[PDB]
Amino acid sequence: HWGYGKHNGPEHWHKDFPIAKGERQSPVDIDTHTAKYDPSLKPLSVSYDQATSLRILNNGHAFNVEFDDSQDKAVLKGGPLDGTYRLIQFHFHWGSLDGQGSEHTVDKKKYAAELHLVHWNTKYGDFGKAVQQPDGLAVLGIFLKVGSAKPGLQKVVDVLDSIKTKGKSADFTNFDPRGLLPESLDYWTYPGSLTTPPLLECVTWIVLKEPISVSSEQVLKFRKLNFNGEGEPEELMVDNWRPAQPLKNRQIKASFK
Ligand SMILES: Nc1cccc(-c2ccc(S(N)(=O)=O)cc2)c1
Ligand SMILES: Nc1cccc(-c2ccc(S(N)(=O)=O)cc2)c1
Ligand SMILES: [Zn+2]
Repeated sequence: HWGYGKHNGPEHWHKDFPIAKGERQSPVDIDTHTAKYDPSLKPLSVSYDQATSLRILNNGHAFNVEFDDSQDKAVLKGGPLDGTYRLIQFHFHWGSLDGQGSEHTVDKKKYAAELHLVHWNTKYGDFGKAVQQPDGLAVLGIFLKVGSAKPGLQKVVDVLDSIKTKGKSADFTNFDPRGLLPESLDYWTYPGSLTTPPLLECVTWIVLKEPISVSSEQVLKFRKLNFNGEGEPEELMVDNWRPAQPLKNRQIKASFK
């Protein structure tokens, strides 16, 4: 099926998912000089104190740290958003080399990786219903650069050997995603899509201006994961990013001057 190889990668997706060529596809390049400060945008409200992580899953495309989203426990509010969005999972996209890996770019700059914290609008009742709505999801995107280690990432890094291959999962309780955030919550925002099939146009993207730093050793461990299942030829899980898509009729707004 779809993936990130020569024969099933982003340039092929449109054949099964025609929305791939749609009017509000993600990711995009963030042209910092063209993005307009919007003084009406509110500070983001990230409320993760009551988060309940449950499990970590290798799904053959990335790994997901999954949360209990059966109550308002970890929520994103404010910013460009109307209402309350519940954290369901986070995952990353990363490269084979430090010079690539991010999905969004900033003045064409690629970062080593990009963290996506995925939230759904509670007015739609559950995640499956939310992805069918133009304002169904809010994804908080955070860039990763290689430098000093991120101590809050280490618990994630250390469990990866137990979920090496597609379909493997492991208990992953009491993980605090606040340890993955940068200091500043300054952001860019625009209407877009899921960045993998089914590529649904249901996402308010909120991309933080400040990257987090992770160590070379941390990202090297991401790169030891496998796209393949157990007992299949090893294909390293690297370069699981979609490149920038046309902005078309969209404006990127900045929360900051
Ligand atoms: N080589 C090969 C064999 C069988 C199926 C495929 C394949 C399957 C799905 C897609 S896609 N990206 O979903 O359109 C692209 C390629 C590719
Ligand atoms: N299979 C499936 C079903 C529903 C949603 C998704 C999904 C969710 C989030 C994202 S992303 N990478 O955060 O934009 C991409 C795809 C994937
Ligand atoms: Zn993602």
